Amino acid sequence: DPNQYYKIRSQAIHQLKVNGEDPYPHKFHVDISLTDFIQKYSHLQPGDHLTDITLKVAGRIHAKRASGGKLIFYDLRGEGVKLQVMANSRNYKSEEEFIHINNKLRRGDIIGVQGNPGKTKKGELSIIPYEITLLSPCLHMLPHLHFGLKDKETRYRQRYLDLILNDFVRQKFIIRSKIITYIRSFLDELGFLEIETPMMNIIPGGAVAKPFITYHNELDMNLYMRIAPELYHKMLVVGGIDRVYEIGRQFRNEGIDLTHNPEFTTCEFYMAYADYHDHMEITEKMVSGMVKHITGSYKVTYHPDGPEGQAYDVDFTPPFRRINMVEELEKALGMKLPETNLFETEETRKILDDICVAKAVECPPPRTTARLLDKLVGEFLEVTCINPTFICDHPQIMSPLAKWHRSKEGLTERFELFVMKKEICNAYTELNDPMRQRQLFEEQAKAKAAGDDEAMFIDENFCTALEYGLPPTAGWGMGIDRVAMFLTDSNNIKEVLLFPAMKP
Amino acid sequence: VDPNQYYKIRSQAIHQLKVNGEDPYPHKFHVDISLTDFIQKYSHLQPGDHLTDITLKVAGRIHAKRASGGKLIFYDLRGEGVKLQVMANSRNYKSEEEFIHINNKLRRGDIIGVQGNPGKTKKGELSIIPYEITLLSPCLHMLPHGLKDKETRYRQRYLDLILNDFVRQKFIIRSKIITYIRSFLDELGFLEIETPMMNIIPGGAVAKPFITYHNELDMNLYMRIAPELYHKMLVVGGIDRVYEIGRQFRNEGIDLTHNPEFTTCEFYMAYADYHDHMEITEKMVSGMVKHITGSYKVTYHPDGPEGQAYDVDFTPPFRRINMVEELEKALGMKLPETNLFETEETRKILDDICVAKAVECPPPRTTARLLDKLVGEFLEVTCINPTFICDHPQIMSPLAKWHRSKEGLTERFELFVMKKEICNAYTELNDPMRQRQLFEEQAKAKAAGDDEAMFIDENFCTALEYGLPPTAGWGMGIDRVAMFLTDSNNIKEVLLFPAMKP
Ligand SMILES: NCCCC[C@H](N)C(=O)NS(=O)(=O)OC[C@H]1O[C@@H](n2cnc3c(N)ncnc32)[C@H](O)[C@@H]1O
Ligand SMILES: NCCCC[C@H](N)C(=O)NS(=O)(=O)OC[C@H]1O[C@@H](n2cnc3c(N)ncnc32)[C@H](O)[C@@H]1O
Repeated sequence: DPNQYYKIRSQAIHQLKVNGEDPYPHKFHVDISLTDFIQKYSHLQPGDHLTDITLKVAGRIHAKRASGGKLIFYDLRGEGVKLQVMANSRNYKSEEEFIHINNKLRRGDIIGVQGNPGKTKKGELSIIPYEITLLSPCLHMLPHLHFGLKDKETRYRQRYLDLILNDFVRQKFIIRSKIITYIRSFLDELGFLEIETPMMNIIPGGAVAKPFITYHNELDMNLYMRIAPELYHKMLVVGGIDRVYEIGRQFRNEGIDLTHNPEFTTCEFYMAYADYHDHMEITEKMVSGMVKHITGSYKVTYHPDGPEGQAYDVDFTPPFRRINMVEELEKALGMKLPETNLFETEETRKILDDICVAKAVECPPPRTTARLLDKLVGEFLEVTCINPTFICDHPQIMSPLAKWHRSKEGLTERFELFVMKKEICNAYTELNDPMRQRQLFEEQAKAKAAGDDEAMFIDENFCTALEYGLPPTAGWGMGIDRVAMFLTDSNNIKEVLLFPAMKP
Repeated sequence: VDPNQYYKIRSQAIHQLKVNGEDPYPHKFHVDISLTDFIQKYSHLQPGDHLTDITLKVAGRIHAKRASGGKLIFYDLRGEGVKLQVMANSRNYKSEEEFIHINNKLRRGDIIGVQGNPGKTKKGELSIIPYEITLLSPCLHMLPHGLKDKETRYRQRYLDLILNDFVRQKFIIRSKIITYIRSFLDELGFLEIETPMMNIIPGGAVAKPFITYHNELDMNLYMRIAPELYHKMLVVGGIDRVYEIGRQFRNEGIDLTHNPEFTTCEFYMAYADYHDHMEITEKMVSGMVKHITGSYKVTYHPDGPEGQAYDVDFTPPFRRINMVEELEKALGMKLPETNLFETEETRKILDDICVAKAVECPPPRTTARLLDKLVGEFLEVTCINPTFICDHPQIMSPLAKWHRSKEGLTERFELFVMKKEICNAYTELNDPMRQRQLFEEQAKAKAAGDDEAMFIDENFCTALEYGLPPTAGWGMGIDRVAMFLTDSNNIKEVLLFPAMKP
């Protein structure tokens, strides 16, 4: 049936073209939006019909229900709003044209309506047409009215169908766009300069991740899509721009799940003369201010198991709870780990390997200390973070760009913010010692030769830039898509991306 | 001393500080007041003043170090695009012994923190008289004594930003351009959106794409050449006004107006045509210039600082010209009628004209590419003032709607400012059957050698079959705007890290 509808209607539209009835006209002058139309005329009473007033509106027909031969009702929708078109024969331009236009219209068509405001006897605000014009015909059958567009696959591969039929979808992407606008306002007020840095790199850096590779024909050159803008931003602080930020796309050649898309949006900012303690206060102020400004409360209802699951109230009232990674993991495991100045030994790596096997937490090769630690932290600590929680003082061996902790040997001045069991922020006091930064780069290169696809390349250009003097600096990064996730009560990142990445 | 030996000497000294526990890279320095706020708060003092009442802490980079006998040193402290003098006096320092110790280790380029009192030299220089100077980050290299070489400026942009304050102003202007556009469109009800930068099939422009591969999904992907197709699908979805400031990627050569990655603004407006967008462009571009510059006039130096200067007036209305007629005027010849611009005889006529007028066109010598070369040689070079070039032939606009009076042409315009293309906009083609036919012609051109021809996007065609309302779209090169608002003839001047040959 849907296949035959498409052929029949495609035939009808083609006949209109050759009949000189252009079904795709160039311009239709809209006098008033549907939203402004309702707020301007909702006050009317049943039976009213303002003959004095004539406006032109436009939208998509969601339903067409005829009653007699001289009267048809059209469900006109647009802007997330609805308006009824009460097409009467005696009010139309002519009786012959009234029969002609109604024979041509179908559900799904884009039409323009010129007429008078009115209200039906049943109490529906309506537009009484003098002339209806077909603007763009719909050649397909749209999902039936009883049950419409629930399958996840079609909603994500035809997002325009999702937006036409489900008005909860358009509200999520308004929220997501309100989140980003809030960030810019927050940082612009603080004197940060919004900058743009290359997304194609001779050598990628700024995170531990597998990159996408590409090739430039003219330069006969292999390039990588950026995994993070971190290194370029620190070069800007060397250049004397003490506060920079950038909201931009990152690309990571990794697997898709409920919180990972191969391309995603982050905000990174860098502030001269601040440390990671300063960024804990800024993070609290920004996240809490943003949740309250978007939702309307400092509390967010969160459904980990879908609508028919448990509901958890997440409180974003500062200050957020802080836990030290290694110290709290000793508590969660119920055993003492080697002291932090021993984390580079092989005896320590096999201790953490044994713990992973004993507690069944699982780790694909290479089974590095840093990777085993990350798996243990995810299993025992990150799952307990429902409320916004800072996990602090990461070991140096998992933080190649973070400055060493000023009191705790083996650790760094780093924190991550976790909300509703997922990582939201990553920030630390920046390592500005160029000699120590080279040593950590050369260790990353050995890890890569030892199997880690995510280990960092040696970036000698960046090390040279640090030799010109980077002031004491603290940086910060946040996954915007994950923020939109917990602010729209979405457990699937595909819900907050307009066109998520999909298998063919 | 040699720069290489300077680097070795200073690296050794710094390393000696590290192993002796002297911490040349301290973790945190509490700054009490910014240099800018220090100057406005204390510019009012009089020559000779020295306030014992006030003790603040500032920080910055040493740009100069001139001794005045041994008990007095002057430091030129810079930061935030501003300057402040540090009058290091021996009798005012923490101790005479520490005064000699800190000044002997400090060099030009170092990041330092200064705790002291505000003051003013007898000559009238606002100064801070330090009680204690702290080294925050040493500079291990010799900085240029200026820095005018273009290759070094573009490969070490941090050196450019430290030494040249006209560079820092250009990038402040660029961010003011982007912030202005967002304010302009947000006020008009546009929703800022994000659309995929990795595509199964690239589209929305005529360009050669970058190719990549996703391992887990075992899939070849392309970096986007434009977001146009995704935006129109959102208009089908009922979001009547969308826009996006984002990066585009084009596998082509670098020149004075082309970078392989660049930033554009694209917006799409339901129920508007390209006539509506010409007025929006006038309002936005003129308003943007005046809010940034302060007037509607911008000085333009096509031949560098030592060349002629032209005052470019951005007061609306902008001049409008029709592409084909003005190209016929420049050529001194009549072209075939516009309804013949897709025939092979017309391509052969344009081919002959290109050789006769010595305008080169690398293969394939298609009508669209020969026309593009002719427009670049004869029309686009004469556009100094903001100029609309309108009504492009359909064969150069596979996504633009046909012109309602002139068959063979489209409802399209481009904005040219100071010899550069700035905007591209047209009434969107929303006939799905006609859009498919033009996709099939582009596909044959690709099989005929054009790597820049468009792929057939059946997903987009399917979306057009659900009904795209009459719509007009618009695209602006952000980097190209920053070029003519900073009087830059080289796009590398308005990119923080431009693409360079290795
Ligand atoms: N200078 C301090 C660190 C600054 C940020 C640092 N350069 C960085 O890249 N940190 S990150 O953990 O690798 O990414 C930052 C956030 O992006 C989010 N994100 C990360 N990977 C993905 C993926 N694959 N998909 C979607 N969202 C993601 C996530 O919430 C991170 O907290
Ligand atoms: N729907 C109407 C058309 C919308 C815009 C369309 N998607 C498009 O891509 N137009 S474009 O001509 O191909 O690019 C838009 C602008 O980007 C600028 N630009 C284009 N290519 C480059 C390159 N290589 N480098 C730097 N800047 C560039 C240039 O000013 C263009 O006017």
